Amino acid sequence: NPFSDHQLEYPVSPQDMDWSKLYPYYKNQMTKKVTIADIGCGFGGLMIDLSPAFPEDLILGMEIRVQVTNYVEDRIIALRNNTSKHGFQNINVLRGNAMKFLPNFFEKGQLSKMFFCFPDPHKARIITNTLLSEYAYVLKEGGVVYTITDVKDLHEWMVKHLEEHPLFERLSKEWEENDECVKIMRNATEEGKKVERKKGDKFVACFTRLPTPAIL
Ligand SMILES: C[S@@+](CC[C@H](N)C(=O)[O-])C[C@H]1O[C@@H](n2cnc3c(N)ncnc32)[C@H](O)[C@@H]1O
Repeated sequence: NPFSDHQLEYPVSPQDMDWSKLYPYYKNQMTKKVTIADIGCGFGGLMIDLSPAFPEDLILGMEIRVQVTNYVEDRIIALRNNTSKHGFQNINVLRGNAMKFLPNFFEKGQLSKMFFCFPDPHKARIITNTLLSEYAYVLKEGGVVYTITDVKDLHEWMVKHLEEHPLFERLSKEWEENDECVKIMRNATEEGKKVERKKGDKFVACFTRLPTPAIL
C-alpha cells in the first residue's frame, strides 16, 4: 500500500541532456554522472566548497533565477581558469525549477546526495509527498538529503514531511556531528554567512533514502 508510488510498472527515464557541455573534462562519451545536487544553490558557495572535498563526484547546482545562474557560470569558469588541471572541473550550475519533476533531469537512483541549503520559506505545482517521492526516485537507496535553515517554521515543516514519507529516515545528531557535509553546509553559502552575522540559529536535519521494499 504505502509504497505503491515506488513500486512501478512504468518507471520514467530522464529527458535528453548534453552533460558534456557542463563537464567537458569528463568527455571521453561521458565518464561520470552527476551524483551530488545542490537544490536552489543561489550563488554557488556550497558547490565551491564541496568541489575539493569530493574530487571524484560531479556536483550540480540548480537555480531557478537566470540572473543568478548566469553569474554562477562566470564564477566557476573563473575558478577553473585561475586553477591544477582538475580544479572546479567537477562543478557546474543549471537553470531549473527543482519542483518541476526532477526525474526529467536524473536517472533513478542516480544521486547520492541532495542539499537544500537555506531554502526560501506553489506556481508550477503544490508541494506534497509526491515531491518528496520524486526526490526519492532520483536518490539512491542509502543516499542522503541534507537540510539547513534559520527559519524554525521552515525547519519543522521540512522535518514533518520528510518523516511522514515512508522512504526517508532521520539521521541522528551523532551522525550529523561526525559528517563532513554537515560541517561544510553550515557556512559555505552567502546566506549561511549572513545568518551567523545576524546571530541567528541554524536548524539542521538529514534523512537517509530508505531502500524500497522488494516487489519482484
Ligand atoms: C534563500 S536562497 C538560498 C541560496 C543558497 N542555497 C544559500 O544557502 O545561500 C534559495 C535559492 O533557491 C532558489 N530557488 C527558489 N525556488 C527554487 C526552485 N523551485 N528550484 C530551483 N531553485 C529555486 C532561489 O533563486 C534562491 O536563490
